[PDB]
Amino acid sequence: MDEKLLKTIAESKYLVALTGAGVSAESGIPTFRGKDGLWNRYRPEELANPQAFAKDPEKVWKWYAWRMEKVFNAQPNKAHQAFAELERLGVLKCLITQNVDDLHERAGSRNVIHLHGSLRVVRCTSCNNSFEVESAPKIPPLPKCDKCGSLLRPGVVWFGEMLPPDVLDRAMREVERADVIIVAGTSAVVQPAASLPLIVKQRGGAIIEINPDETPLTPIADYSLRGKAGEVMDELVRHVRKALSLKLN
Ligand SMILES: Nc1ncnc2c1ncn2[C@@H]1O[C@H](COP(=O)(O)OP(=O)(O)OC[C@H]2O[C@H](O)[C@H](O)[C@@H]2O)[C@@H](O)[C@H]1O
Ligand SMILES: [Zn+2]
Repeated sequence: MDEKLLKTIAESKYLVALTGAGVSAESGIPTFRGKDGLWNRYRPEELANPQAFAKDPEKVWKWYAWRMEKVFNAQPNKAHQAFAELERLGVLKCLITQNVDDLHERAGSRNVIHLHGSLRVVRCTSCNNSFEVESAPKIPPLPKCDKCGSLLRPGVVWFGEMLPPDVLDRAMREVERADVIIVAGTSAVVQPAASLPLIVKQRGGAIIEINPDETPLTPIADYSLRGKAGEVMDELVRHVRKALSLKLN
């Protein structure tokens, strides 16, 4: 939290952010990897891939319905609140997230790109049709599409599946013009999301990493803050807001 970092943020021309599961950990939602990560307790091979869904849609749906309830009942934390505020202040231009929760939105963030989909969305496996839900469905029975008599599935991106072209292209455009990118709460291993911060660096921008652990991105991060996103972002945005308020205008 040195003056150099604060200056980089407060004076940025087009700051964007990329967030991962770590930004929602302080909301009581576990992450995917690490200590008590979901992929350490559960097997992604039976829950997060098209083959697993086709093999046992009931098992996959029961798990996602559980995750949905957990997310819908959770509250945004200080990190989510801080990103929303950084956007309100006119500093953060776009928030790109790998998270399938809607905590960024519930905290007030407006320009959000969901690279991996959302637990709020459910769609048909047959016809190209989707819609959002207010609460989690009960499983069984299997959620069915009332547009062609087929199965509905969680509107999230599974391993091996292609991220929607329009979504990734938009995110790509955002990082192509960003001069600063805050990368918070992500392990930087899952592609193509992990490649986004590299674009910023290759084009001449700065990377500000926020994570209690070091990651594959750490070596090229201009700044790498070892701490929880809630604490770090709250302090960072408060200092940025203060700095901006001091400007003679
Ligand atoms: N309070 C916290 N504040 C900031 N970061 C934290 C916090 N707590 C944990 N982290 C960090 O969050 C990171 C989470 O890494 P992942 O669990 O791999 O989450 P993510 O990078 O978003 O996963 C990417 C993708 O893979 C999953 O299969 C899924 O599709 C997901 O979107 C870890 O590096 C971890 O150290
Ligand atoms: Zn359908």
